[PDB]
Amino acid sequence: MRRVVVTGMGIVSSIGSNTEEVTASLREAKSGISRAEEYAELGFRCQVHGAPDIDIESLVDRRAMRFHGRGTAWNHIAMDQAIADAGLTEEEVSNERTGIIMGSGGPSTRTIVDSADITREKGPKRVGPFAVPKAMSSTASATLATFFKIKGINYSISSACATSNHCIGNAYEMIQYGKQDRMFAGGCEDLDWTLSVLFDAMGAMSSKYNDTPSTASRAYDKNRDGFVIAGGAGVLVLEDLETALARGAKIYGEIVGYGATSDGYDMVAPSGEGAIRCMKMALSTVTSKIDYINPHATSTPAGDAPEIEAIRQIFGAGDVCPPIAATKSLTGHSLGATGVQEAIYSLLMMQNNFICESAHIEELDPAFADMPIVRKRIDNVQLNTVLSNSFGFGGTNATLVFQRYQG
Amino acid sequence: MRRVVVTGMGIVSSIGSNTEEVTASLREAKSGISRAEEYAELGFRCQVHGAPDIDIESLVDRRAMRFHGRGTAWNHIAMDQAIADAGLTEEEVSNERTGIIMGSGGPSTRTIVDSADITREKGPKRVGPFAVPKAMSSTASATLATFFKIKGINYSISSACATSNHCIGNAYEMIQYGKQDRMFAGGCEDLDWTLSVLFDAMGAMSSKYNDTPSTASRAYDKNRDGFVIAGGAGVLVLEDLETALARGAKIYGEIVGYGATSDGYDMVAPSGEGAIRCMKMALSTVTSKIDYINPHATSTPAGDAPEIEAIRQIFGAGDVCPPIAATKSLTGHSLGATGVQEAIYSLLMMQNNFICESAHIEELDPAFADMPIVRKRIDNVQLNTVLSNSFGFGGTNATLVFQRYQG
Ligand SMILES: C=C1C[C@@]23C=CC(=O)[C@@](C)(CCC(=O)Nc4c(O)ccc(C(=O)O)c4O)[C@@H]2C[C@@H]1CC3
Ligand SMILES: C=C1C[C@@]23C=CC(=O)[C@@](C)(CCC(=O)Nc4c(O)ccc(C(=O)O)c4O)[C@@H]2C[C@@H]1CC3
Repeated sequence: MRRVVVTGMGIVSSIGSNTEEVTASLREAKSGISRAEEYAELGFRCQVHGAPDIDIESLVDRRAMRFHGRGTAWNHIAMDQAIADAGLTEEEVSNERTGIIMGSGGPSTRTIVDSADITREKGPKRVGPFAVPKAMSSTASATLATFFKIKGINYSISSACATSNHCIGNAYEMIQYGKQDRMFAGGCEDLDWTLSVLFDAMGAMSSKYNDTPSTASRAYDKNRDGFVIAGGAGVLVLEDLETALARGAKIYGEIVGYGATSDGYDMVAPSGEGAIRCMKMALSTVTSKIDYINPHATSTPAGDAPEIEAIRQIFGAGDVCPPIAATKSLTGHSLGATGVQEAIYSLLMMQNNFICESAHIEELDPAFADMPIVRKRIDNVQLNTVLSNSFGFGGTNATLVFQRYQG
Repeated sequence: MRRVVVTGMGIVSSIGSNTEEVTASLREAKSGISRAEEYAELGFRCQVHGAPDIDIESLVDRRAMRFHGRGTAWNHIAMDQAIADAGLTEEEVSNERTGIIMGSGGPSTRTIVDSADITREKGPKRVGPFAVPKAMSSTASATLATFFKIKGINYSISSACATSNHCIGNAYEMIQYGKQDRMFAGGCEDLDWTLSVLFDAMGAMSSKYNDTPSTASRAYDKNRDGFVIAGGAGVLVLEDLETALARGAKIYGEIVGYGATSDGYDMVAPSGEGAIRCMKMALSTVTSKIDYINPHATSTPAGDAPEIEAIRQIFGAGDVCPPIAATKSLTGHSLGATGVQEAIYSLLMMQNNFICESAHIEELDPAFADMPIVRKRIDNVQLNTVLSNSFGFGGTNATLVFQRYQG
């Protein structure tokens, strides 16, 4: 099986509109979370969100936008960034050996709702002719494959909050097994009340911190009370090692493990044992110690702990365990986009020799007092191997491991 | 790479609620298409649909239904059928070597719309706590993985109308490459005005035959005027050959090829050349002649022809070309569910030694007069190898080839 490397990255995030802005936010623990006044207007309990700040119309032209939801438009931007970063020619983007696996947690729920509303108010014709590619679950792959003239693999993986981790893993497999030489992988999510309300109604999102929105997302804090929802996108360019070397690619890291498992337990809560099996599977092909763990940790009361226990079972406790820092405390939870964004955060930390603070821990939950959760940024650290988990409703688990390429 | 066989099938279709009913419909060319009065009430142009007739509440209990949309409930039924057909024990369903890749074209659009409506009418809390797993794009895998206690792979592929063909293909790859020994693969789609209107607004669905609904879907007819939308589900049980043999499995067929490509051309129309490359890729590993082609052919004016041209380029014309019969003329177009349902139709035709009529051709489009489109059921035919295409918006292509297992 061939080796697979990351040669370009692109990102639209609550903590920055490119990798430079994101790096600065991670380094300085600058929260991306703000008050969502619209949610207050609609009567939500949770009134906080992690919103990108980026001018779409300046970066994607009107004709491309014809078939984009906001999430996939952010994905388009991230794709442009990743192609530029990688330095690809048009020929390298558009060829039979180059594909795309790009997903989202949901489609454009706003398109679905607006279409239903206008059907009832003004008639079906007034839905307009461009709604299907926004409303279908493949929207992220469909739009980008068409606009970037992708000729190889073209589909989306959907796995709720694991989505873009699986997208990367399956793209990794496609290259390992020789079917493709280059893949664009990642995903996106719109940020919209029509999705967010589904989580508010289940009591899944933070509401105790509405008066201090910036600190509402606080994985591992004793008084965490739900995740904070976010939108955005991320893209990695993946290539087989020989293809990358031959064209003088920048190598951000090598993908060296991937796990994917299923809990078979509860629809909306994790079992823990599925995560253990997932991490073991990702680690089974890894031959160095892990220097940093980017957990799934979303700041829910019932979510953060089973993952820590799974980590304990694999890695042990205290100094022997790798440092753990939950980036969702800064970024919120971008659902479909979170796996790829966390891969990018981890690869940027590797590049810049620091591990970010696990932010907004005002009082550590004592159940985690034995674990090396990062309370202050760690500088001048040589990260060679990093692990990132993502999990999703329906008991779906994905883990990726990336390594500094040294030959 | 290991060999992979189909050992069980399940289906909920506009042309039957199990494989027996479906076989009878195919044999007798009994249309599943009816008037959709609701679409007339809402002011649609198209007023026809392909609706399942099955009593969900009698087949899936209330607690399972908590997290099901209608599409995934139909998928649950099909899963139960496939497990029964395969004769699997509980242990064979729930184990680390057994996974699920199950998808839909969209999530429950009805859940999304109802939730938005009730938020605005009665408040966010009244959305209730069970909406996320219905509204997320992974709904088909999430629900079934949780209820059937799946422990291995768990995710959805989404690729619009190619969805369940890719789901089968990727499951096939997982087994070929040794990662899993058994997979449940397929998909589903709800049938609901909140999805169907998106296609009516683009003028994609048949409207000239509203007064004769049963014949509205008519692939290859000169006067075809759009597809006819449908809902339902299908599931295949896939196993590595040694696993199947060792337990005395029924073998419906062997998966012997899979292609997946991308047009990189137009959002909502096919290029043709992508389909050629897709079929060549599926055929590259096939060492017998094709005895039957189940086309994607949806009865659109601009869709049916580029596929026929691609078939011409690969297979030639007239007697040398394999017989072609478009099952969508009977079934309509179940979007996410159509790939797996067409695999099941093809495997049932193989089992029963007939090729169904390509229905509702009252006047053959002269552009296809050189092609062996089946005008009357062919009996007493030995099908050993069959090919099925599915394509989707966003230029996404998937082809599968199945073969009678003879050692
Ligand atoms: C049945 C319950 C109990 C309840 C109690 C405490 C909780 O923490 C939540 C809110 C979320 C559990 C969880 O982390 N799921 C969970 C999960 O398995 C996988 C992923 C995520 C994610 O956010 O990415 C996730 O969130 C659950 C969900 C629902 C309502 C309250
Ligand atoms: C820009 C146009 C021209 C127009 C003219 C004639 C047509 O036939 C349709 C309606 C559909 C083309 C098509 O088959 N797409 C198409 C496709 O590429 C892939 C899959 C399917 C499918 O149904 O599964 C499909 O339907 C197109 C779509 C849109 C409006 C009218």
